Amino acid sequence: ALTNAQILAVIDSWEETVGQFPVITHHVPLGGGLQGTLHCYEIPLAAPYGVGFAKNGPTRWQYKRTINQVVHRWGSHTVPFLLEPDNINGKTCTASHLCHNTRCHNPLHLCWESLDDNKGRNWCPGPNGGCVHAVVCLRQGPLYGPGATVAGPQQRGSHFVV
Amino acid sequence: ALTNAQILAVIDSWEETVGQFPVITHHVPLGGGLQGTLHCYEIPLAAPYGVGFAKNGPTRWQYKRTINQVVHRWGSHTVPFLLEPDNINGKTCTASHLCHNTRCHNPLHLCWESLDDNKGRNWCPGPNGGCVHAVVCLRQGPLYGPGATVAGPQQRGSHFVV
DNA sequence: TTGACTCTCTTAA
DNA sequence: GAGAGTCA
DNA sequence: TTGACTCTCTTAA
DNA sequence: GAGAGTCA
Ligand SMILES: [Mn+2]
Ligand SMILES: [Mn+2]
Ligand SMILES: [Zn+2]
Ligand SMILES: [Zn+2]
Ligand SMILES: [Zn+2]
Ligand SMILES: [Zn+2]
Repeated sequence: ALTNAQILAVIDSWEETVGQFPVITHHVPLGGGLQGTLHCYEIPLAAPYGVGFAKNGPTRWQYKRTINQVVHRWGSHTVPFLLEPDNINGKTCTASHLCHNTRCHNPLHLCWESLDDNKGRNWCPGPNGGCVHAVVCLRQGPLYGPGATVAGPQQRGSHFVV
Repeated sequence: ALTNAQILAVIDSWEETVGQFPVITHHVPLGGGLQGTLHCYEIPLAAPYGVGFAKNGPTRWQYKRTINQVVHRWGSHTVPFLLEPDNINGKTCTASHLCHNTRCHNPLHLCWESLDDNKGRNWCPGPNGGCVHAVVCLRQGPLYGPGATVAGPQQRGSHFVV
């Protein structure tokens, strides 16, 4: 199996390639009526994507390296976390975009957490709006807000109490 | 069935049957260090469930009625909303548990909203902790909190900025 | 060894 | 969070 | 007509 | 949010 040195070499090659991705400046809500700036390193929309990268789904990619004649492959956003525990509280760790921009591979925009923690960031009020995530959000979640509920709780008769 | 009268009759028979489900009291976090009380009307764990009800999944049920000699069937939590639009902004409307208790069929604990709005209530701080849902939450979402993130944003080299 | 495609799977609403 | 079919 | 089961599907992380 | 196969 791959040694610590070899894993570090994979992480270094990945950072070197992703660093050359187009860097896109995005203005984003931080919460509390404030605006901030994130710099996303975005994988191209179509091939070629960069050395070692290939698209396996509409917004899914993989990173591949061949070491000592053995092909190794990882989810494209998982590479920064190859030296980290891969589960916690009995839940699989997932790459989680703090910038909510799937094409971005900036490791400063990623964290490594359960799928539930990951999803929940979609509704976070943001780092200036009351975020309580221990690994703080970089921005207000895209789905934060009052929502668009069509109908609320209601009854026709008198069979129920809240 | 097609007629408003037939729909109201479906809603009324559904409410009468559900009104006979056992009422279970649940004490719940509201946010802000406060606690409240909900009264859930819980479908039985095993057959028989009640007139018109049958289980199609571990925590999925359907309500069925014969109208004009034809069988009509609905997801068991959708019946209160049969007179409401079934989509919003091009997204399917879903029955959404404000009590986060799938067996509960209390319509005073249900709303009708997109799957995204529905999911997002899992992380809401709650009605006394800052909920901004226009149709207000009845409790703090069960997944609200700091999370259990294993690793935060990081880079080995100097190629990235936030 | 490498790129560019292909397929199906996980989770919890 | 859903829809629909098989049996009795 | 009603009940009690079976199966697969949707969505967006 | 994932893993793995095929072909050249
Ligand atoms: Mn995410
Ligand atoms: Mn829900
Ligand atoms: Zn980014
Ligand atoms: Zn947050
Ligand atoms: Zn309830
Ligand atoms: Zn809320």
